[PDB]
Amino acid sequence: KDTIALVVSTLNNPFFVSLKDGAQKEADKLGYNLVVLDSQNNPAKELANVQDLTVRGTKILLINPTDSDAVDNAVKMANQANIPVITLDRQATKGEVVSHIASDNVLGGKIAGDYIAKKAGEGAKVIELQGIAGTSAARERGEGFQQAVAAHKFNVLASQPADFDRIKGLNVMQNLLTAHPDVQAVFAQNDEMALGALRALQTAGKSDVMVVGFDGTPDGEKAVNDGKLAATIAQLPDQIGAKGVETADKVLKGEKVQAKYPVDLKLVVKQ
Ligand SMILES: O[C@@H]1[C@H](O)[C@H](O)CO[C@H]1O
Repeated sequence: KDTIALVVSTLNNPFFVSLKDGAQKEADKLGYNLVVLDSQNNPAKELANVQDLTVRGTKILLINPTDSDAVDNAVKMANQANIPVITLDRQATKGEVVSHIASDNVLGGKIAGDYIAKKAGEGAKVIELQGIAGTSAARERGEGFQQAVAAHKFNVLASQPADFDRIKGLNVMQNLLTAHPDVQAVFAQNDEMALGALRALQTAGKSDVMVVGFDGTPDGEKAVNDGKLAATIAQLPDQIGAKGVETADKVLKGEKVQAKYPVDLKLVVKQ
């Protein structure tokens, strides 16, 4: 059994657990051995993970960068060891990558901003909780969101990173609420931060604020159905992991693949 390795940015996020299960289920199906390594949002740890795999008989490296610019060293190391690299969910700015599989994050941010304008109205006062700064996902969602801003003349009271983390998303929202109690809507770049923000508005008695997340995880989807979360942009993590293993199979077979494989997004609301 050829071994395929999956280096995921973190496992302390439901989105990445689903991504891992999708890859795992497809690996079982195609008869591969899947090794899963966790970088814990640490580029130094990612590098150590990749260096350890290049001598384990790893045939293909599926990688979710902790940082789109910093991952280039790990990619170049996989290149040196003649191990083809496929990026999942986030890009590698440089380094030789056979294929990239991800959602259209620029579209995702605009759609998020457009839904806010539809509910909170044009010229609405918003706060944006951003993801991990150096990743392509956060960067692109912000750009897409900046398009809805200009178009809907939104007044952005504040925009700040909460690192795709639920607890950080809670503390950052907590701190911003004290300074900006007039907030009407919040765009949270993932469901974890969106759920943290919700808890902050809860602790503050500020139930009037409209929160839009991203991912459509089990928790994110439930909060929308319970009426707490206004909407989330559903991604298909399991299919990104599966498509990644599927593509790793073709490369090993000698079949050429596309340099990019998009995955569908879907606005999620109650009913
Ligand atoms: O797309 C992924 C998911 O949104 C995850 O929740 C955080 O990292 C992003 O890159």
